[PDB]
Amino acid sequence: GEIQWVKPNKETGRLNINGPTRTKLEPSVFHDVFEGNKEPAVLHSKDPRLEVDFEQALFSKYVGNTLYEPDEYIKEAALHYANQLKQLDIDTSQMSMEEACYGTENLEAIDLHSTAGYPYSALGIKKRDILDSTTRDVSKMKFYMDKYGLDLPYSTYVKDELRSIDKIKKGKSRLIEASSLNDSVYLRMTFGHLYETFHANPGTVTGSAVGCNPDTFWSKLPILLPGSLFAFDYSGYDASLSPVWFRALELVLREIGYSEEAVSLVEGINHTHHVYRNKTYCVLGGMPSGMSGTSIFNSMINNIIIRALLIKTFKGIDLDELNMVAYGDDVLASYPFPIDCLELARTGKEYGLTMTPADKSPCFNEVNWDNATFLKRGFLPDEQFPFLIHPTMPMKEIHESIRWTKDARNTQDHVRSLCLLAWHNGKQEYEKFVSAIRSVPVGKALAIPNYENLRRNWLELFH
RNA sequence: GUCUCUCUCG
RNA sequence: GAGAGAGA
Ligand SMILES: [Zn+2]
Repeated sequence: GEIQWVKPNKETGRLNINGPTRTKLEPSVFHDVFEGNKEPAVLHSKDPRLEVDFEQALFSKYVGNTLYEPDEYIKEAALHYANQLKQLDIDTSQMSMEEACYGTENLEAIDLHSTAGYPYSALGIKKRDILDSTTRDVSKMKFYMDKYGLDLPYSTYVKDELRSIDKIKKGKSRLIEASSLNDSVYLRMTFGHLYETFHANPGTVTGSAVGCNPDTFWSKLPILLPGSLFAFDYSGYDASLSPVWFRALELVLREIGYSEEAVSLVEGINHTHHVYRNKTYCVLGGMPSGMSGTSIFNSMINNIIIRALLIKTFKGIDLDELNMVAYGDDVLASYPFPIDCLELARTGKEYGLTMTPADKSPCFNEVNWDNATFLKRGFLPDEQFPFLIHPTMPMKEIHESIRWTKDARNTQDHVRSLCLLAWHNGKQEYEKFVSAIRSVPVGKALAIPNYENLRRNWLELFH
């Protein structure tokens, strides 16, 4: 992805889009019970902790574009992935506006608390003024679709969240690039049925884990990914995507039967305009972060990428023996023989992709079930039923979370949520966690899940 | 102040 | 109907 131009909003006529510049994050009553280094992300150019120019740090993720047109490898990769999707029998017909707004069994209703985006946000119109759960009204939505149309700019907000000290000094805050309600509705009508298929079928046929619940999904993954594992990290995946990957996605959507009218929406993703503060800017390439379908299309593009990388770097790859699941840029894959990701990464750099080792070291070391991570969780067989796999979240991450709060009124829910993640690390580590929580007065006031009930609730998910 | 999952409360 | 947490 590459910024093509930046203009004042005076010159483009776009409304200003401003988000909060003060963090809601404050130290919690556990701030000194646990160790951690993270602090709230920089939200303002005048943050005293910055050691670089903030806005330049924010937009450095757009590293440029390399390829624009699919080569032979990307074409074969796209066709192989699309052929695989055919068995799912995706409904390529347009989803009704009423389903698209108010939801189906496998597609959540449009959230009425998340932004309506441009221009409704700037004008002061919330979604509750357009959409109504009770009435399932689509009349006003049709009106506003006609009034403001489509290809509206993406509203850019900085995300208020914890970050490591290094990312605070270098201003590497993360951006939400929120699509207008009109484009969301339009994308959900065009692809809502494919979204349903993906949400209902996380696994190695979609090649996607969007919609999975890790508590149950983890036990399927060693069976879905037989053989030798491979995985790696991307640096700035979404923003590094060149236009070739959107051309490749068009190839996939066409081959599984989408109308040219539907396929034509992809160029509106490849080429997007954004408003941040009082400026408009054009981005060519790059996936917007707050678009309807960001995770799914990121995941689909990843399926094309891994296939293309394999057949370009190695001779004799049989793609039918590849198994992979992606959640956006996060990937876990397997193949009958070990795959050298040092070579995959070399090829990836030609495509404009920066790929680093999974274990965060400088060397591409072996990935196996004892060290693999997906969605930030490891894989730990249950000691009693070894076919049941615990998703393990490192206590370090849980420790970072519990030391801060955006509203100490919600301390109980926050601590409970963390306990539901923590117990998978085992009884000893969990009770150590609970003991520390209970070492301060507020901790003695909280209802904390008992390990045995947690484990028994989990086992019952498998019936 | 994006989506997915999970939990909690009327 | 409202709130939170984590992940991407
Ligand atoms: Zn443009």
